[PDB]
Amino acid sequence: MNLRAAGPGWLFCPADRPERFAKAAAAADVVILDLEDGVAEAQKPAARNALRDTPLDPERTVVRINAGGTADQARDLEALAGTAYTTVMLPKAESAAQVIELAPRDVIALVETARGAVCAAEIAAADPTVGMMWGAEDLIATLGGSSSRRADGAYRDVARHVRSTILLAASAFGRLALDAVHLDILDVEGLQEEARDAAAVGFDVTVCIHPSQIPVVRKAYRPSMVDSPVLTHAETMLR
Amino acid sequence: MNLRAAGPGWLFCPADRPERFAKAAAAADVVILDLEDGVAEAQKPAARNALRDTPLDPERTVVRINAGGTADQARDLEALAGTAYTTVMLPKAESAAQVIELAPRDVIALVETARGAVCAAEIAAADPTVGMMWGAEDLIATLGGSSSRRADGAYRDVARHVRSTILLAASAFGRLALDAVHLDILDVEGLQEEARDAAAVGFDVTVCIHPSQIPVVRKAYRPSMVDSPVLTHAETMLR
Amino acid sequence: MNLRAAGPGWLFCPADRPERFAKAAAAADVVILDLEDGVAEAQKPAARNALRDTPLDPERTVVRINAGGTADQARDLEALAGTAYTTVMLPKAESAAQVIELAPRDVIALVETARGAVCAAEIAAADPTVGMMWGAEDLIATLGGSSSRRADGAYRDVARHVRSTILLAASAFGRLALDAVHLDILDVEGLQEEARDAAAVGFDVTVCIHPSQIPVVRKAYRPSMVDSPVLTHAETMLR
Ligand SMILES: [Mg+2]
Ligand SMILES: [Mg+2]
Ligand SMILES: [Mg+2]
Repeated sequence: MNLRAAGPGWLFCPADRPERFAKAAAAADVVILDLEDGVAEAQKPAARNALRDTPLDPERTVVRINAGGTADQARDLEALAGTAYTTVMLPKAESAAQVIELAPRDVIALVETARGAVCAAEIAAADPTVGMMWGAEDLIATLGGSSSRRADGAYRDVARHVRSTILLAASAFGRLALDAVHLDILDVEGLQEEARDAAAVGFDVTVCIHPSQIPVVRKAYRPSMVDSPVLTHAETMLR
Repeated sequence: MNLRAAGPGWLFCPADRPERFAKAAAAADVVILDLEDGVAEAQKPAARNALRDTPLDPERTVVRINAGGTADQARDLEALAGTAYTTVMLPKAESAAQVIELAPRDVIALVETARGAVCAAEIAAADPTVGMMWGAEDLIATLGGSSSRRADGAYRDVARHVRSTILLAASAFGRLALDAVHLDILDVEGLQEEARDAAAVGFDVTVCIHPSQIPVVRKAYRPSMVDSPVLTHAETMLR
Repeated sequence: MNLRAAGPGWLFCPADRPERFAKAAAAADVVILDLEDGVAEAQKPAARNALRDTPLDPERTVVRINAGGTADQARDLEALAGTAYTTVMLPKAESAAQVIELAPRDVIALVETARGAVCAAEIAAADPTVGMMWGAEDLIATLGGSSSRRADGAYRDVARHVRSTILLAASAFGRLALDAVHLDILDVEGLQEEARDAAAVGFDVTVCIHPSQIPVVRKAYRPSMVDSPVLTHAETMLR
């Protein structure tokens, strides 16, 4: 896929909501049809049928499958066999081996556990990888913590650390870099601040969970002693 | 040991103060009997005798030995032979080899140097490791610096970086994660802030240097769009 | 070279300005004669001739060459053959191999790309390495970003992350640690804050781009429950 040619507004849509697929595609640059945490355990078989029955443009659609080693991932790959989709998102990505076993698909690795953070470079370097994303909430959950954000709304340090880790690992191997979802949908101010910062440090994408967030992300990724790299910054802004 | 079943308030007690061992055990969840920096060089032989003569519960007691390759560590392991203790804390932990040479003991690696930070994952993965701790002051000292904290009391960035490094490395290999001591004993407000943050990101323990800090830590580790990990956060709080 | 014995004020001087070499040497502790980004592409041959024609003290002078694999670096090493300089600075340093191929010269690796950050420990450990520096602007540029600093002037998180990475990697292998240039020359307050912090965490050097910054750096590297490392901090201050 030419995912880099699409804009920065990517949108999760649970795959057991086929009635919303067309609206998601209309709102977003890329749709992530979700078979993992956005779909209840009992609804995953229905989500797999909808995946086959209600196709979206495979050049602008990614499918988030279930974690490596799970029975659900096996059922997901069987369902995907009857689709035109070529790119999957791997949640709880924790090793190069988990990515490699998804070949010949293209893989966006979603790092959201301590093991994935420790192994981020190996995951990014794996041959099927085309992008890296991070997830603050599963990260904190699997660390045994209870909140990813400080009282003032900023991420706690370990989340900020993993965010930088994933940005560097993705960029070191020429992969797309995707920034974490902003869970507080009505907090447009906070999303605006995060997406502006993400654009400023070189993320390619901010992933959204609600279509109202897509215009905020698209606008944030547009701009408002000098050495050679500072001129590159100015040329990036013009672009 | 079932160190994870004990509470989060761990307390250093210098091993040349056997008159305080019982009070430390009464105040804390786990006692770290210290043969390293809490005991003056000339007092380490006396500390080793006290270690043998005044036993604490080996299921709730860790012994901090001296650094790898030192004559003091050799004397420590000889003294420990005449005790029931099974878990040691290794200061200036800098390689998997330093941990492995302490087998068959269980090892809590205290990372507090640049080399230890760079090798944190290898240290965490070593077979004897059961926990990781970090130390800001020895870290800054061995970097050649002069203070670990900013004017406003927050840790400087390299200390925050190592803290996250150790949390991730410990959690990636299922080890206990221990947060650094708060040296300003009377600064209860600052300890409260740090321990609340440590609990929120998934540290298991905040280590203390004064028994007055234990109630602050124990209280801080108790709690005051929703996806699956956010529900895990709420379940962790209830637990 | 005994670069560690020189003070902390290092100063870039473009090598096509030989009329300024003597003033740079008078102002700074160490001069970095620059064949890379400080010299326009068309002016690099003239800079190489000036490098040979206008010598500075090789015990207090480093030469920044061009990036590995470039034709310019090849021309730089040919020009350096007719000089007494023994230490080079490698920009966009990205692998141990790039450092090793500069043997038998001493190498200060300037890490300023995502790949260099991911490989910082391997770069620091390479046998020719004698120091590590980081560069925020090329880092942000090669990440595809557009600014290294927040609205309040602080570095964005990924720059802070790479700064700590380089400090730890340098110190883990006994290399000099050099902090990034402060591009806002007239912002003496901001330089003072950064250099004080750099000195406090154990950087050896803050690199400057204007001679007016050298006194600020030199002054900042002078100083204005207690365990063993806190006493080391106090002894470092007295020293
Ligand atoms: Mg998740
Ligand atoms: Mg220490
Ligand atoms: Mg540069």
